[PDB]
Amino acid sequence: KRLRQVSSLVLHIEEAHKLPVKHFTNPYCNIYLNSVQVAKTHAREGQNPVWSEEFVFDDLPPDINRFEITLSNKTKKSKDPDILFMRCQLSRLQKGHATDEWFLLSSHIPLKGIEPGSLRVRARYSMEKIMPEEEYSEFKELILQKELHVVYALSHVCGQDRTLLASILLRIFLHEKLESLLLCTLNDREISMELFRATTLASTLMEQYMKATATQFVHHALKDSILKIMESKQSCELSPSKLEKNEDVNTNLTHLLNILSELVEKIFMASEILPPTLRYIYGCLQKSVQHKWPTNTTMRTRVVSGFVFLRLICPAILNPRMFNIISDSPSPIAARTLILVAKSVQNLANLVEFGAKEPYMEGVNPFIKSNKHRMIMFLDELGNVPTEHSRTDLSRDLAALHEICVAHSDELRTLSNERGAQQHVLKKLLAITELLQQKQNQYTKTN
Repeated sequence: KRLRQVSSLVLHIEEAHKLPVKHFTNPYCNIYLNSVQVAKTHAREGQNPVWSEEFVFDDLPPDINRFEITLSNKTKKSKDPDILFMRCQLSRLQKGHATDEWFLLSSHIPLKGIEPGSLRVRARYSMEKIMPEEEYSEFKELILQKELHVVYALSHVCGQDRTLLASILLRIFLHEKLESLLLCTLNDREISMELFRATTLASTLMEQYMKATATQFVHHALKDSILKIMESKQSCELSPSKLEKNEDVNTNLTHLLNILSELVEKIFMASEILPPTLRYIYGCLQKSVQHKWPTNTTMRTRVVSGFVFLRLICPAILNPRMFNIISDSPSPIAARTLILVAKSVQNLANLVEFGAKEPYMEGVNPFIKSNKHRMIMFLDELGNVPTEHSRTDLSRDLAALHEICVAHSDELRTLSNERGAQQHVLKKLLAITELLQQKQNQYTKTN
């Protein structure tokens, strides 16, 4: 077919400085593409507000030549007034480079000697050139190769592009139903050179994959339990320094044990909702750990609970707002009980009982001790699994990956000149990358 031309504008509204006090008490921003409003920020405090809000405008129509920002005042005395504004032509934005500048503000109204102030905006105006998908065929075949040599090299060359490369690679392997090959091989290599407590490519791939595949396991296991804790008024406090007097610490500990027992049972039963691919990846984690440490017979449960509980379940109990569990913030009593439940679930997932560092928590130890074997059995059965699939814009993501190859070509060249089994494929990757660039030039030359 023909070349795809995709325009995008990312805007970061950071803060404003010395807004006129005579007109601003709760300033907020209106964002326009040309003169058409497309978004707005929240209302912030005072004359020097800080927003730090990001806006992504993908697939810009070809007639967008600028973005404008208008600063209004959120008030109830009248309709919100349009006070100040700036404008920025897209022609001043270097394509692909993220700019960071303060803009002197203009006015919709006479200011009569009052200084307008400034507005700090970060802006990235990008242009993607995407060939038809068939042109990336050989490129795609080299990436989906079974030993992932190109994947290894791309992780080594991307220092700060950890999250972007992971996002693009994850969507590509998901599109090709090969997310198991990607995640299992990288997790196995990660265990082979040691765990997982470092922010590696394997950890952020598992984090992105689990945020996309385990959302309804978390809901089915935690929503009902946390809802009951949200409307509750019975305390679970055990620290004698935080106990308002006339409180029986034994009723509080009894209530905590009833909460933990019902929630732990709910987690064990909601396990059936986990998708089989994620469970298969958990079993591969267990096999890789068993290969490396056949003597650490406890490690096979440690490696799984670190993802299921330490990274997924326990932070969802602590911060249930960021997981679409509950929109309303917890009560101070509900927050305290949630923290106590999370600490207990964490220690149970680690197969350890509270110690002399938390002497007030020893009342949960009998519950933890009697459930440790249930937790071991729960995790071993988790990985006990030996079109409706999630797709993406394949050509777009392949084009984005090729751009990363082009920008890191010389460091990938250093990589191809090292001894190992990855040598030939990295040489092919370089040849394919230059060929794709030559052909992108041909599409651009013929309009």
